[PDB]
Amino acid sequence: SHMLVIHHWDTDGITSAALTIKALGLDDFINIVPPIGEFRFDGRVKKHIEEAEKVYILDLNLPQEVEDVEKDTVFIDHHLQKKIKNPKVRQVNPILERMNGKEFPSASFVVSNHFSLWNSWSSLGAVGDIGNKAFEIPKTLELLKTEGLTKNEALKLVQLIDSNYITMDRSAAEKAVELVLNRPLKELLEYEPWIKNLEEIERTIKDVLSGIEVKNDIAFIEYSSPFNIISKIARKAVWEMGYNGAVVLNRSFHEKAQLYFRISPDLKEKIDMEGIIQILKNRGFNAGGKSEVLGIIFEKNRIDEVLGIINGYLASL
Ligand SMILES: Nc1ncnc2c1ncn2[C@@H]1O[C@H](COP(=O)(O)O)[C@@H](O)[C@H]1O
Repeated sequence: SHMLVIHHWDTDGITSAALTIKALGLDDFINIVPPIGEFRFDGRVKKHIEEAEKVYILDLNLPQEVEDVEKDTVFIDHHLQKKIKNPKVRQVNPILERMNGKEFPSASFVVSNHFSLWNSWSSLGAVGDIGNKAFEIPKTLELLKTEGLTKNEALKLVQLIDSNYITMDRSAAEKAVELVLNRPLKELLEYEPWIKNLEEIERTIKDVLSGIEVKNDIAFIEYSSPFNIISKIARKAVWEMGYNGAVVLNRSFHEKAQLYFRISPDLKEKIDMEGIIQILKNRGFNAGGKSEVLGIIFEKNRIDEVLGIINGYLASL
């Protein structure tokens, strides 16, 4: 009786949701996100699934939860993940399907290719996942050009849209899909509620950047905060400050710990980020990522365990 669209909480997932909603010609939909930084379906998500008729899951590297879905489901993602056995799920992943993953930098590009619907939201998703490197793909700037948007304007839009999930606002992150659907991107650059979020986030990121240390050109950044800034801290440490690797640890993310391990393409060969994921998953950790980035949420008492595993690989550099 309803159309459900579960999607990631960042720009990549929010643009993917808008692209999916537009391509399907939906006039009656429910779009939700799982709890930020929990990487699992909670009660709220599970109830919507039972009520909805068809479900779309976008940019959510959590197959173990999709495996149990008893609805007709299309699962689109670009993370490195395991093949889903559930027959009710139609998995669309241009990594499992063996195709090149550099052709698909973000879920937005995967969704666009899936529906053959290319607009500026396609670009935003790419910028929200690989940042400035998305502009080295000609499709990005060209689509941004139609809407008369500059490089910086899209980078600013990623910060504004991301500002919702960083501030832990499930409702504002979900509503961002309606605003992208119903307002030009260049209008949302003026959207005051997002702007107010971003001012408080930059101010608090500077604090974490002040207490960073370094070894072997690897940045070790430890902090405690309820904001989900761990994604940007790892990027800022590697992408902007130029370090070869960043290990970011949040000790008090809402009664749980949170660690991120991002490397530069230079170390992408020397470090097997895929293997480190499997080792963490085998050990019962809620871990996922890509070939250059690591994300974990776990119990506070396993912080030393996690650090030992990663300092393990870091010791062979
Ligand atoms: N516990 C987890 N389970 C599955 N995927 C994760 C997890 N933690 C982080 N990720 C993914 O890792 C990617 C890298 O984060 P980021 O560098 O901020 O884009 C993100 O797209 C996350 O979705």
